Amino acid sequence: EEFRPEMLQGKKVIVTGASKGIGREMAYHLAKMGAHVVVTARSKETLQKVVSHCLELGAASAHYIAGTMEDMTFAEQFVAQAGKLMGGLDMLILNHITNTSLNLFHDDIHHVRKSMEVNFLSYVVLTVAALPMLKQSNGSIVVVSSLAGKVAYPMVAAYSASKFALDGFFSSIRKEYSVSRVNVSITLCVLGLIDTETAMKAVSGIVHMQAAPKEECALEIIKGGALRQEEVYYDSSRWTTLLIRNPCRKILEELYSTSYNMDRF
Amino acid sequence: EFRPEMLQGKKVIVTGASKGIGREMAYHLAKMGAHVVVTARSKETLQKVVSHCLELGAASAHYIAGTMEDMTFAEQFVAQAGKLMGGLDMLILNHITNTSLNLFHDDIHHVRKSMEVNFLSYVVLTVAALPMLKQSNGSIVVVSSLAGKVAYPMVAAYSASKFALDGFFSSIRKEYSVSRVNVSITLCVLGLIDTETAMKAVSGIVHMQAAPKEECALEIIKGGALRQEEVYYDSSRWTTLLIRNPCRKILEELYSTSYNMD
Ligand SMILES: NC(=O)c1ccc[n+]([C@@H]2O[C@H](COP(=O)([O-])OP(=O)(O)OC[C@H]3O[C@@H](n4cnc5c(N)ncnc54)[C@H](OP(=O)(O)O)[C@@H]3O)[C@@H](O)[C@H]2O)c1
Ligand SMILES: NC(=O)c1ccc[n+]([C@@H]2O[C@H](COP(=O)([O-])OP(=O)(O)OC[C@H]3O[C@@H](n4cnc5c(N)ncnc54)[C@H](OP(=O)(O)O)[C@@H]3O)[C@@H](O)[C@H]2O)c1
Ligand SMILES: CC(C)(O)c1cccn2c(C3(c4ccc(Cl)cc4)CC3)nnc12
Ligand SMILES: CC(C)(O)c1cccn2c(C3(c4ccc(Cl)cc4)CC3)nnc12
Repeated sequence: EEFRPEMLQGKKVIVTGASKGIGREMAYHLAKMGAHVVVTARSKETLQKVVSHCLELGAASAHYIAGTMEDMTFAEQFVAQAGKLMGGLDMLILNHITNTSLNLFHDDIHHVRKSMEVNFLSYVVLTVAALPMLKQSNGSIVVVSSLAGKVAYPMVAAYSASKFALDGFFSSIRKEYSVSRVNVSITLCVLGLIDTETAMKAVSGIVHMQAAPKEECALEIIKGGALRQEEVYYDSSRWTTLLIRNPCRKILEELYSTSYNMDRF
Repeated sequence: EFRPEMLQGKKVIVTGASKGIGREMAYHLAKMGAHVVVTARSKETLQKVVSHCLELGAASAHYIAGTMEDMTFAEQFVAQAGKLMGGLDMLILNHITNTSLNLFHDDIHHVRKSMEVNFLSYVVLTVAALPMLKQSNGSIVVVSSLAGKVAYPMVAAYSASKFALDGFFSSIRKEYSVSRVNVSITLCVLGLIDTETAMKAVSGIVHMQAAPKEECALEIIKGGALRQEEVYYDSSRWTTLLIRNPCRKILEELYSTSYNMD
């Protein structure tokens, strides 16, 4: 139950949206731990800089494959390519998101659809492609979410929708993996305000709250994934840690788990 | 306290109203003397509902058949329904893409179609209905599931869109509160209902007590009319007890102080 950096030594890990912010910080922590890494985002130049520094930090191997997660064909092929480079896969870290600003919802259906496609559907496409390799290694799926993916906030309607969707989908397949004895863990990471450049610019003059450090955030995600934890909670406030968990949800899920006859599947 | 006279002369849209809970809602609204415009894909099933809704005492009853896979249809339907009624007081979003209980393997088409029909069309229908609802200080009623609050196996794609329904509509409710838009949003969290499609879907997979569709449809309407944020409807006493998240509302209240909305 206690974490050690040696747990990630020689592990074959994918980090999406790893050119900046939390994703890059995760690549850096994995490198130091002596893991095999394959990073992705759209910018080739930004990913080149992460691979170079990953090798310097002591990564067992570091590679990149640039491309958009709007392209479900790219998302699918990226996983077959990344597992080929590493000789398999132990951990899939799903972190990328479509660029989003704090705004009231009026009529931007294109932004609602794009948020669902990039923040949620590509995650499903990446999971389908990664599952054969993860089944073989008894691996981990790590889903980076937000507090806006557990509670309601204004100015993020489309973003909150795609984040809530991740919880619904991945919590459902976790229950399916439990009964169909698929030894692949699913870690949902619920994150508060992080001091990344994009987030700090987004909240500027609108939201006034304490920002947690991105370096530590990235580590707590890796920690939970390695410990095969169902959910990881990371925020500045003490109060969030105290009230974010839903004890009644897990109790309800436990009572229903007895009633679902699936010995036909 | 709910009084059926609250729905008398009200201009109401019911999606997925050819059968199940949707049809039961149309029937309750008819008895209450409301103006109704029902939708689904089957013209014949809709015709039978419109006929019986006029018989029950609806102020008016109309139907517009079409698929909610088509965002152009979803947008135009609202405009057409509003023209038929001379406005809109209540938008009941109830339709879902046909879904069976199955383990997820690779059906991305079903994940995408569930998001499009079960969630995106609801957003498209809301955007089209908001000018009319702003004018009438109306209501949006979002029919969801326990599967939109807690996790269940065999319904991954369906759960995703119901969870998304919560995230989206709970977010715009907070936005409407600050931007003083007097349009209520009712999220209806339902258990197993004795509808034909649901009873066939759970057959031999999961047996538990099924709640009556007639009463279910009424509890949704009551919720919407009382402008309640959330409606909970299930058979089990243990579900009503554990389904609510008191800590979520507390957390939302504490964060509301950290932002400026002017
Ligand atoms: N920072 C916070 O305050 C905060 C709060 C709660 C939750 N989180 C969650 O944490 C995760 C990381 O956020 P972050 O703050 O680290 O973000 P960030 O610094 O803005 O980085 C976004 C990453 O995604 C990439 N990306 C953007 N558009 C993409 C697309 N179309 N396809 C593929 N990749 C794309 C970016 O690079 P390219 O543009 O080069 O592709 C970059 O690697 C997200 O899932 C976010 O929701 C963050
Ligand atoms: N019954 C339950 O056990 C249960 C449990 C939890 C939540 N709920 C929620 O309750 C609501 C109603 O469920 P129900 O059991 O009453 O369902 P139902 O009897 O299966 O009815 C579904 C309705 O939607 C229509 N529909 C289907 N596909 C459509 C499409 N592509 N475009 C437009 N309309 C479409 C159907 O008619 P056509 O085929 O003629 O188009 C029908 O009128 C749903 O939101 C469901 O999630 C039900
Ligand atoms: C990653 C992203 C989208 O750039 C981002 C930026 C800034 C804050 N973010 C948040 C929280 C939040 C805080 C306040 C409000 Cl009103 C809405 C949401 C939960 C902290 N989740 N994601 C983000
Ligand atoms: C509307 C639909 C899709 O036909 C439907 C049918 C039957 C039950 N439904 C449920 C619940 C449930 C119960 C058990 C499991 Cl394993 C999954 C989900 C919450 C009751 N939500 N929607 C439905």
